[PDB]
Amino acid sequence: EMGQGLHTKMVQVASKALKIPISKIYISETSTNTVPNSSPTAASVSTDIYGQAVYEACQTILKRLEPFKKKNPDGSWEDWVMAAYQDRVSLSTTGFYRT
Amino acid sequence: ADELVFFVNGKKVVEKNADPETTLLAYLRRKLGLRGTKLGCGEGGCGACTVMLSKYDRLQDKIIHFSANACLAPICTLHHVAVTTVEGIGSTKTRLHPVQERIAKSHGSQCGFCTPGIVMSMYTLLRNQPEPTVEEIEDAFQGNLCRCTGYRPILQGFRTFAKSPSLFNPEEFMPLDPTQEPIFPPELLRLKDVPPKQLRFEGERVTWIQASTLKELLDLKAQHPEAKLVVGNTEIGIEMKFKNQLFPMIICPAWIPELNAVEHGPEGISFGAACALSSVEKTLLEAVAKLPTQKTEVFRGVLEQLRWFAGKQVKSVASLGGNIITASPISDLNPVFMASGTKLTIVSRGTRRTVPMDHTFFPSYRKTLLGPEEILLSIEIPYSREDEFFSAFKQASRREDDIAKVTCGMRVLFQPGSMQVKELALCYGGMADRTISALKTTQKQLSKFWNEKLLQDVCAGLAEELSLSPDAPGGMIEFRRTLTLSFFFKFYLTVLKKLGKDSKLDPTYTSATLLFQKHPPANIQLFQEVPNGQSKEDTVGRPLPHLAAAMQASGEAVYCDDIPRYENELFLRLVTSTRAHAKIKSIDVSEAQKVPGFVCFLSADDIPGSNETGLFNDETVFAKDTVTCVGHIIGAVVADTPEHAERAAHVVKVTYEDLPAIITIEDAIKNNSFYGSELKIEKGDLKKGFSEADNVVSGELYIGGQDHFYLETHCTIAIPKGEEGEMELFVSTQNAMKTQSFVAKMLGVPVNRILVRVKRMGGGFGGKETRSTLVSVAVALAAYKTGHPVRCMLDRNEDMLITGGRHPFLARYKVGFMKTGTIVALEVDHYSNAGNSRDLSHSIMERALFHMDNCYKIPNIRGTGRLCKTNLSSNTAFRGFGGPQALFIAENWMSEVAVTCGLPAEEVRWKNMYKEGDLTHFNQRLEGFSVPRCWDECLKSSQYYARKSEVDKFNKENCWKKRGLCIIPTKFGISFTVPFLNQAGALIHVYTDGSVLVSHGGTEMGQGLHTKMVQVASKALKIPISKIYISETSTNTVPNSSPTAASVSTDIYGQAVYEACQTILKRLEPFKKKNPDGSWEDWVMAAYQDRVSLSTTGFYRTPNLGYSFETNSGNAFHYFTYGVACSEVEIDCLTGDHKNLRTDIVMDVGSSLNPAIDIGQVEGAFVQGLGLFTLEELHYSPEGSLHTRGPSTYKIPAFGSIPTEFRVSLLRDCPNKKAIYASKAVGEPPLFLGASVFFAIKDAIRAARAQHTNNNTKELFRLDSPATPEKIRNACVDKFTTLCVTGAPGNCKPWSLRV
Amino acid sequence: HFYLETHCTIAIPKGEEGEMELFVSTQNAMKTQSFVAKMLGVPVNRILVR
Amino acid sequence: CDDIPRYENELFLRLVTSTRAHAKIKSIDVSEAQKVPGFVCFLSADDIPG
Ligand SMILES: Cc1cc2nc3c(=O)[nH]c(=O)nc-3n(C[C@H](O)[C@H](O)[C@H](O)COP(=O)(O)OP(=O)(O)OC[C@H]3O[C@@H](n4cnc5c(N)ncnc54)[C@H](O)[C@@H]3O)c2cc1C
Ligand SMILES: Nc1nc2c(c(=O)[nH]1)N[C@H]1C(S)=C(S)[C@@H](COP(=O)(O)O)O[C@H]1N2
Ligand SMILES: CC(C)(C)COc1ccc(-n2cc(C(=O)O)cn2)cc1C#N
Ligand code: MOS
Ligand code: MOS
Ligand code: FES
Ligand code: FES
Ligand SMILES: [Ca+2]
Ligand SMILES: [Ca+2]
Repeated sequence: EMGQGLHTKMVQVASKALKIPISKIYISETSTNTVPNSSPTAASVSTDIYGQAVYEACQTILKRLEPFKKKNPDGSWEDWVMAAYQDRVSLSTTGFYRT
Repeated sequence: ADELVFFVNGKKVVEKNADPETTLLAYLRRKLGLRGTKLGCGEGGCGACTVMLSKYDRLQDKIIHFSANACLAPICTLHHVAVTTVEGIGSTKTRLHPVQERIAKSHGSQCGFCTPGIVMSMYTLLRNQPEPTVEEIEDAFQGNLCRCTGYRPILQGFRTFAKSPSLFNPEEFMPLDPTQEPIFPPELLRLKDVPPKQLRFEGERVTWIQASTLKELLDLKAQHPEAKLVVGNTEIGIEMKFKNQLFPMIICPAWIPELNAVEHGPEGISFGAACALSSVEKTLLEAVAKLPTQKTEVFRGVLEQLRWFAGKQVKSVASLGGNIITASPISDLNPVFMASGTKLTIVSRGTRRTVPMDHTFFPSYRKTLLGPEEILLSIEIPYSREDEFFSAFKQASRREDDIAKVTCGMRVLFQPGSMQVKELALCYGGMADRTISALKTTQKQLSKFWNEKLLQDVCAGLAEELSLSPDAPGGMIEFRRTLTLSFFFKFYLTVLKKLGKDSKLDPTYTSATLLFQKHPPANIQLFQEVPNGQSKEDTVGRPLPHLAAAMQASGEAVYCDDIPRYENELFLRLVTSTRAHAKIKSIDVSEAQKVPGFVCFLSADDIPGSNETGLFNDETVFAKDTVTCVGHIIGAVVADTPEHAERAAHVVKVTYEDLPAIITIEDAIKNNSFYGSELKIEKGDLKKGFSEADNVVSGELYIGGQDHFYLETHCTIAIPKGEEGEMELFVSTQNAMKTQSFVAKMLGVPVNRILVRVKRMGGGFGGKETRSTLVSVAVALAAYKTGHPVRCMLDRNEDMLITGGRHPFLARYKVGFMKTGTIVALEVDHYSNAGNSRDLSHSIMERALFHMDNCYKIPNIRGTGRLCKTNLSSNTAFRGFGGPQALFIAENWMSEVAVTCGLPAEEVRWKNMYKEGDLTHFNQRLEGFSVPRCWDECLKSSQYYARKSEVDKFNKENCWKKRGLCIIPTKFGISFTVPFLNQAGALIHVYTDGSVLVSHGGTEMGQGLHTKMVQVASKALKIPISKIYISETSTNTVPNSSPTAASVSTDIYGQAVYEACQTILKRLEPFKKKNPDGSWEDWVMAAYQDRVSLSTTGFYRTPNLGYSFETNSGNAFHYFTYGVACSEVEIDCLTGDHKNLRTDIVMDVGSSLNPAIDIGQVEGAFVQGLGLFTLEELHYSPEGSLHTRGPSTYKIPAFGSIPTEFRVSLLRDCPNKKAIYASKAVGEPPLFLGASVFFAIKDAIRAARAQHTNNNTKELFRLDSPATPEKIRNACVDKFTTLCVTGAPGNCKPWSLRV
Repeated sequence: HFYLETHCTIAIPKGEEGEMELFVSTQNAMKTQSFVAKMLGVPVNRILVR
Repeated sequence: CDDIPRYENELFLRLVTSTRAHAKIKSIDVSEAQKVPGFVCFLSADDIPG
């Protein structure tokens, strides 16, 4: 983030893909021990590429949660997440994109 | 005066404003940035703060080197002294010193927190003696404690300095070359030619005067009689730090030549009052070697005591005058000086006098007959005369560095060439509020002869004269009275022997006159070599040393408090309850606010989110309205320095209104105070089982608790960012996930705002599985409220009081069996003391019930469990998690079954043992049950049967010493009792240079988890470990991690890492095929160039788990880890002390991923178990206040506590298809094997009772854990225990008695 | 460029295995990481850029 | 970046740069710099380990 609002846009994207309020999503920083071998933030394509990587990661999360959603349709995002955790389903994933 | 000048690692330090209260440890860590030296207790008993001191000794015209505890050394005593710390002898950045290389390569370092201190103790020895003997090496560590290793590897590695594959190769060790050691600072050698001058140092509250001459000292004392003298500061330091004392003016007379002079006169040897105990010891040793035996009786007595006096660090700084004048009731020297009439030369300005020490020198508690203006100048220890004999004995809880329970000096002078008493002096410590003489008793023997009648008369006299009220401080009334008589008996027999000329005494009584004698050590480790064709780069199965061992030996390894503080970082001190149960009527901070640097007092009302915390929302972050245990956290003080925070907190005034309290398990049962309902496992037909039984035995058993005593106490640093409630914390914890959620809950912010980072812990053992949050959440609140980073590291006494420990257990059992020894029925009701919150107590009781069978098949069985809710700090997880307690109870009744049946214990155990395929009491099938193999191999390698004969023979030839032998098996169910916690995640990144960064949910606490994970990743990826790295554990790399516990970390994280590696290999495949002859680096860059992600997660879930106590069905565990241990001991039937002669262990860890680490886990766990069952004991007042809050009173195993012959073998060819690379969890399983020592002891006790107690070969006497010297001695009932009695002795016989 | 905030770096040496953690005002954490590792002569996995 | 608090032992660096467009460095003298209070050290090419 250098003022262009990249993190803001990524939160907006993650919120739309996950179908939950932005209030439940947060981006703290950029670090080499979380996402390695990153290209420099430049060429105006950050929203383009990271937005896609965030989208994919979000899709993987939704897939892992689906069984629990279908199992409890009227529940909340919180219920599904806790159910998945207790059913020992990973709630962590990577996302990647290539133009 | 003002300027303090000294050197640290060759570098000159000029302190223009030295504060007398500043210790060397604080100065090193906070002012010089040398954090290699650690704080482990602050009371001189752990040696974690050990450093070396060097100085030019004018009286000897020589450079002397000695060790010292930096936590008790005032920097003001160091003018012109050269300090050497761990960083001063070597490092991984430059080159490791041989001492550091050997402890690292020999696997003598696990968590590493004690390593620098032990490194410096060894280093100091070598600077004094480059070629030490094995005995000198062991003795160098009388003052160093290690909780992880079991000590064996440290001693075995250092033993190379003296004069099946192997865990290490001595041949690769760099030789020691003293010519390459750092030189003594040239500048200091110049200053030696400059006559000393009086110095004055001014601190915040204290004024220190370093007196240079005797005249100055005397003038100062005349002008300031109240001024406290300080030499070693091993008493004053304790008084200032722990006793809320403050001495505004101190005078250090250490430099004065008359106070350091040694003179050999016609009547004895004189020592200046400032002489260190180590100097006295050296001088006396030389005297004993040069003078006739008949003249060194007293010297010999002094040496015997000095042998068990603290450790090398304390003895090298502790002065003679300090011990005599402190006049503590338990001084080990005053009884000797008093009994021998040691001459004391006392002086003041214008006056001089010499008086022999007698019973009058100590008027009352902590007082001597010195005038306020007088000082002790010198002491003359007398030569013994003809017909004069002396003895000195000491008995405590642990042999090394312990406080005397009873200590004595005894002298007898006979008429020329006769056995007729002319003079008799029996002086004791630990039997009153001062050193005393049994005058009334001894006076009656003058002119009497040394015979049986005298022995009887003296014992009855002592029993009457040295009485103790039931409320005597320190308790153990029966044990102490028995020691007073027992010591005399030993003296009596010793004198008969000495009178016997020799230049008779019943042969079976001789050993009673022998002083403790060390036996040569012998260690053997057997393990399996890896397959002949295995690549050198594949380290799985190899004894690869802990990856951080070298940095831990060099003091470069960073632990929480070692992290530098921000310039605006504040300190937090917890304010805790002093009442067990009461209402908080009011809190006054008026006084605290006056302390300099005070920032604020925080309490429940300051919490922005919720004050409800704990695993079961059972607790408060800060007490509200009421306190429920001594130590209950009420609030916290934040200040600019740790000292100011402590002083301010100490003056916070809380007004209470006591409420009825429930402390003990007995109290809880009586008041029906439990957490939840009864837990129970029942199988078979009990009613029927007891009906078929030939014999039935029922009883009660108790096992005391245990303090984790991780060398590094709890610690947290909280950094508030000031944005969106963000906070980053550095914490010494095994549970980053709960730390994160608990902090977020208290703050009232989303969990995604909190980052918890764990580098490593200097020990955890379960004590950091949950209780670390008590500090973390408090520190987080302080950071939130102030907006400043804040930190808090607990002092040992705070830690032991507040954080909880192992659960004490009370058991009521009833077992039915056949004359053959076969068990047919068993009922066991368990009760644990859980404390003021649930925490992990329920799961712990679950695991206990899961192991009430140990390795025996019981057709009909019923086990219940209840958690007692009491007003004591909440107890938690401790290596074993309830298993050790249940296993101990099991073995106890199993030992009673054998005795009752009159059959060999091992025979009875073997026939009741499970067999391959059997189902446990909770109905899980036992597949790959290896106990039989471990059992047979152990019996064989330990030569059990042959030694069983040696033991019997020894017992026939010895009346006051007995030996015991016992072989015990064990099985431990592997997996968290909570099914969903058996999950693990990993995150792996491969950078463009090919280097790999691995991250996983597990934390390092010294068990070598990261090392094993690196070994795993290296094998899976087929690349050298040199290209893989694990930096830390963090909640933003791997989320929702289970705590590093249940011994399954290697199992689950190994699988998660393995999976992540497979994904990486899959992605690199295309490029490997395109360029087959390329390097790992080539393929990685090609992948990157082709835009293939080199980052991935890994995850694992332990399959088919889920037991139910309702239906007694479902798999509780994934598999079991097994082992067997045989231990032999020797007990002193007269004192309670004992030797761990030999232990042989056969453990099944499947195909070990790293035999060095696993053997280390076996030895380490075994020693902690040994501690639990035989040495460690926590004492509480009736009102629930913990008495034992430091190493001085809580005795964990010491270097000298381990079995002299220590053999460990890893079962060969026993792969475990249930875990990563066929390995097995090893963390907790071996701990219970420590019970083999407990039962060997009970075996020895039975031999002693058969000798002097009853004749009933089937008698079943109760022996609770821990089997301490008190319990061992009291159990050895004899004419001495009988004379002392305890309640209504020969004193009160009832008027009538039913016929 | 005249970015209101000029170039800035904070480097924290850990003292273990060449480890270093840096807080940097940069659009290129990757090159910052490799360049620092290259200068120091340590593997890239030892350097953390935030 | 600079708003991040400094550690109590945190030091400060100031770059020493060329005042010439193209030239040979004949010699560097820090004798005067060493006199400034708080001076810790001057770093140059030879100090680079990698
Ligand atoms: C870990 C540890 C283990 C210990 N173990 C033992 C033990 O096993 N047995 C035992 O008996 N003690 C033990 N101690 C107590 C202590 O080490 C001894 O009492 C020691 O000799 C104290 O001497 P010091 O020089 O450090 O005294 P300091 O603390 O420097 O002084 C003690 C007192 O003596 C006075 N004093 C000193 N010199 C003179 C003098 N010349 N004239 C008049 N007054 C003087 C002081 O004013 C002060 O009251 C232990 C202490 C620690 C910290
Ligand atoms: N040196 C050391 N070893 C240790 C500990 C420790 O704190 N220090 N904790 C123990 C406990 S209580 C457990 S549950 C495990 C955790 O490790 P693991 O699952 O990786 O084997 O190691 C054991 N071994
Ligand atoms: C209800 C809730 C999940 C909070 C309980 O939390 C726990 C319950 C049991 C255990 N635990 C089972 C073993 C063992 O079986 O060895 C060791 N630890 C850990 C936690 C944690 N954190
Ligand atoms: O690509 Mo923009 O950083 S010129
Ligand atoms: O599971 Mo260990 O932390 S008692
Ligand atoms: S911290 Fe100094 S002896 Fe423990
Ligand atoms: S290695 Fe010694 S206490 Fe941990
Ligand atoms: Ca604890
Ligand atoms: Ca509890």
